[PDB]
Amino acid sequence: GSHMKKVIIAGNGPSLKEIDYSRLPNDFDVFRCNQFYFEDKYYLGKKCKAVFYNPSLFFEQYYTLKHLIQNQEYETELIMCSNYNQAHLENENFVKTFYDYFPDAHLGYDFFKQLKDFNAYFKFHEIYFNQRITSGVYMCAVAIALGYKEIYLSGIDFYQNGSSYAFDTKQKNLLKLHSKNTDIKALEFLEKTYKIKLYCLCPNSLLANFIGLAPNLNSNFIIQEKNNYTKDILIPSSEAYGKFSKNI
Amino acid sequence: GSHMKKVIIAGNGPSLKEIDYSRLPNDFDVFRCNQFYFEDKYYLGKKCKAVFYNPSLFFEQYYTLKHLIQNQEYETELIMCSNYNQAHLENENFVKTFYDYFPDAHLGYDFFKQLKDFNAYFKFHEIYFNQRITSGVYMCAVAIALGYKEIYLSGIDFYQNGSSYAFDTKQKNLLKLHSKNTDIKALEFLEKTYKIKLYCLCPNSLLANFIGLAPNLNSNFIIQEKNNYTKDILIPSSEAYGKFSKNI
Amino acid sequence: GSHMKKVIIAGNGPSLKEIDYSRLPNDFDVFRCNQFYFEDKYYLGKKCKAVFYNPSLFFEQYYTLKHLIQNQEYETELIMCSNYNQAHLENENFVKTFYDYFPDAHLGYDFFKQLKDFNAYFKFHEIYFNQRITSGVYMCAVAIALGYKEIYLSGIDFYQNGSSYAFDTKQKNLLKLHSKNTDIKALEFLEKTYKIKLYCLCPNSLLANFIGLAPNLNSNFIIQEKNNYTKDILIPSSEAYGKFSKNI
Amino acid sequence: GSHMKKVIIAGNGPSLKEIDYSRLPNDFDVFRCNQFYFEDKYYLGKKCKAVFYNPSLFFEQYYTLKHLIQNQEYETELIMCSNYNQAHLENENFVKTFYDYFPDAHLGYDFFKQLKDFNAYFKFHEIYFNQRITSGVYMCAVAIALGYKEIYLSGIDFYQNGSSYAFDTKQKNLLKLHSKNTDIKALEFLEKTYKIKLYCLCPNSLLANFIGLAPNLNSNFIIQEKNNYTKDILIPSSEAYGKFSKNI
Ligand SMILES: Nc1ccn([C@@H]2O[C@H](COP(=O)(O)O)[C@@H](O)[C@H]2O)c(=O)n1
Ligand SMILES: Nc1ccn([C@@H]2O[C@H](COP(=O)(O)O)[C@@H](O)[C@H]2O)c(=O)n1
Ligand SMILES: Nc1ccn([C@@H]2O[C@H](COP(=O)(O)O)[C@@H](O)[C@H]2O)c(=O)n1
Ligand SMILES: Nc1ccn([C@@H]2O[C@H](COP(=O)(O)O)[C@@H](O)[C@H]2O)c(=O)n1
Repeated sequence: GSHMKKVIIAGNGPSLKEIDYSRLPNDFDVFRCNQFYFEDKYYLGKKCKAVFYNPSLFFEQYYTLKHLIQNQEYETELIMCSNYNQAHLENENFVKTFYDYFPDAHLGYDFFKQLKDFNAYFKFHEIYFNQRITSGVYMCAVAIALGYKEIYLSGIDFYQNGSSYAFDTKQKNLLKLHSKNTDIKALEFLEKTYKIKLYCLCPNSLLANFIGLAPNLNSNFIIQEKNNYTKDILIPSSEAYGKFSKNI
Repeated sequence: GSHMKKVIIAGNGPSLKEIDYSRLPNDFDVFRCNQFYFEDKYYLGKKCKAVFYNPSLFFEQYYTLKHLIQNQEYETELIMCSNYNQAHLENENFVKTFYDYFPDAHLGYDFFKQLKDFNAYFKFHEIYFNQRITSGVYMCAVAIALGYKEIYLSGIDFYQNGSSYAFDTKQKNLLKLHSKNTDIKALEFLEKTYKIKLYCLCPNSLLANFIGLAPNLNSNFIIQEKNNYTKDILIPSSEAYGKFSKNI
Repeated sequence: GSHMKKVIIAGNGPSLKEIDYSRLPNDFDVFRCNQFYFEDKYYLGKKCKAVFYNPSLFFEQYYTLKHLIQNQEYETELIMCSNYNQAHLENENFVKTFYDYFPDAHLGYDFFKQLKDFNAYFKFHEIYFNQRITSGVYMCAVAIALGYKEIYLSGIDFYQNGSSYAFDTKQKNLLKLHSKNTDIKALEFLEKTYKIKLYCLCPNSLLANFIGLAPNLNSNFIIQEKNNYTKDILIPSSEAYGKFSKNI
Repeated sequence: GSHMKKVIIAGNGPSLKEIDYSRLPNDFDVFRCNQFYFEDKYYLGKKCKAVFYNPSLFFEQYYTLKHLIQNQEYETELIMCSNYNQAHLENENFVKTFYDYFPDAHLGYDFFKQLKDFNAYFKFHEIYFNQRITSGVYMCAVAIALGYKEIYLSGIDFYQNGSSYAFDTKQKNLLKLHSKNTDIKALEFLEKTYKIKLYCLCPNSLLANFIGLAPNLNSNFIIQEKNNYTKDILIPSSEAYGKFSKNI
């Protein structure tokens, strides 16, 4: 973790490409999720403090991350599975044996559950109203559970249709295998309940209509272009799948 | 919890409406259970320290409590499920995943089990003689496990038939989905075993024939009337039920 | 428990009636097992520090003990189930939910397992050679795990046939529902491994041929006769059995 | 364990018979595995700090070890099962009840899992690439988890075919019931990650081409010949198997 430190939570919405870099803090940790590596440029750098993946694609994402790391495209300290310990959302065996199949990773819920009131908030809305927070918000909850007090948001656009993501997701392998109000109310609850501060790094995003923009500390960050980079998720061998079958 | 503090345990018997308010302590926490919100007046106020619900109706009660809270009809700090960890009394999956479905609530048994001798007392009578204590007594056991030493009882009438409850329970949704000696001996065991004091707030009740009445400290409590209040339990969506199905 | 204190472990062999009372320590705790209450006299008094029962009859024994206690025939501080956590010896569900059905009792194995080497000794002989220690020895292992250093043995005769027990076991309800060397080697292992001392209180028993007799401290113990005492195990209601069915 | 102390990890490759005894440290603990007792001479002495056995043959190996100990052929302090907590590699029931069937033994994984990064390294290669480390490397990981900092390797030849083992394995009972690069990279990872030192005791082995030879401290070790020794694994009774059946 990194209590006291600043963290940038990045969703993969089109606003990820519209970061106002003059509002970027001088120092920060970076939380990325799902298909972040699909980005055509290092919008937030090669170093991540943590990467999050849904349980449904964790097996393949973990495999892909190791390739990303080995190829020196990205680095990360923590690897998180964004689970909730809910029968209708995750394979039960997957969760129970998680640390034995992915020893250097964590069950996101182990941190998420430390925020008892938000866990209740999420569970009540998901279970009774079919209202679920997105990965962007999940990461904010984990960031808070880890000790962060200043969270800078980017790439959270609430699926505006105009543009689905900050990159082309029409990838062969990936293809083979929520609302604005739900997320906003959740972030509000998080800010007011645990007394942390949320900042927005993208002035053109819808998020900017609800949370204040980060100050203009102005940093000299450099955005590096990517070349011959990995832009599709990798598929493990049939043998591998056979070994992980029990965890579906 | 609230060790040292005073607590009023309220059953929903007809004596709930016959509280001798001059015997009400100047300060206290309030424990309510099941259909308490059906009351036509705030006999013990809007603020509860804890509310208890049987496992069989917890799914719907939790849903209803959130509505009660959102509508500002009641407030509570703790939400308790009055379970016993008994196969013939509760769905096993319900208990095992309880904290993951209701994060801000507690399994009453986690406190009840701290009183090893009373747990034994209850288990022996329930299992071998089919003699079960009511919710009123269960709450007394939890109150003691939480540190309370002075317990004031109300709404405990041992089902006198003359009047079943302190309100009309002939509610549409509710309809859709023990003995005097058993409770009295249990309360006696509780008082003599953990050295706490039990007081009765209703002089016209049968309970008053067994436990002493609370002193006449005389307080200036105000009983507020209710209007357009929630007086029936709410039923969650079929979608919600589908998600909670495994916990029956 | 009672570390430093002296304990008398009583099997139910015929030597229970041939205790040399002049060798009885001035002060002691008493461990009894199974059908001890069948005795026609209080050979070791009415007060027991602990009573042990096999898992196969625990449901009925617990029921019977409560009757013995209520009727003031015996008193006990601890109630132990002599289990081993072995699939072929005990119902698995029985062990897993034990503390929820019998809150004031203990799983003997929770103490037995603290003696890692003896647990290994027992397991190896039971599993691979079908050589099992009797309840008398099991109790010695639990006594040691509890802190006792001086153990006095009685009623351990290794089933000499001449007389099976110190009382008539031809009881209606009971009827309805190992070797010398195995026990002796186990006691030797216990004495030499945990550095405790074993004494024999019955000079006419076979046990006296292997372990030294307790010194003649000479006490003024009084053996009280029993009258209209409980001399058969009690059978719980069909309703009770229905509730405990899952634990067979 | 034995932090600070030196340990000799012995595989059973043909190099076990080609130890350069002048490079043997003056004092050390010894880790042996599987069919080590098949050796025709005490190449590393009769005293072992620990012996390791795969879960598939643990039932029979444990039985055999007890015979080896009883017959005074070997002595050991620890008995380890080299497991990984992987469904496709071990019987799940075997692992869950392990400490109840073999109280004086340990699940190797309980120590192996303390090295989170190596556990991840092993799991990733095994699961996704079908690349598994041998027992020799597993023991190195356990040695490190136990506090050892200087590890001397012997009997690790990476199955050169020329000679499969340092002894004849064509044994009746045994018969009835990986790569160089995988092991070497794993040992490298271990050395560089936990900052320990690896030494090779066999100059003629392939291992000597990758890790440095131990210094010539020169000791006066004596290699004792064996006579009428146990050279085949023992088979437990059908009764025993019947009791351990659930753990396959
Ligand atoms: N148009 C978009 C697309 C992504 N996002 C967010 O970015 C995350 C993107 O990854 P996913 O769409 O794979 O979940 C979402 O969890 C959410 O927080 C957004 O807010 N608006
Ligand atoms: N007539 C009545 C009705 C309720 N009660 C008590 O009030 C509680 C009421 O809720 P229930 O009847 O829903 O359990 C009981 O658990 C018991 O303690 C009573 O003692 N006499
Ligand atoms: N003849 C007898 C009978 C009982 N005993 C012992 O007394 C205990 C008696 O209870 P059970 O026969 O019910 O097990 C045995 O576990 C054993 O220690 C004995 O050693 N010789
Ligand atoms: N030829 C051989 C044979 C054994 N070995 C090693 O010795 C161990 C031997 O026991 P197993 O072949 O039974 O596993 C292997 O786990 C491995 O570390 C080796 O490296 N080369």
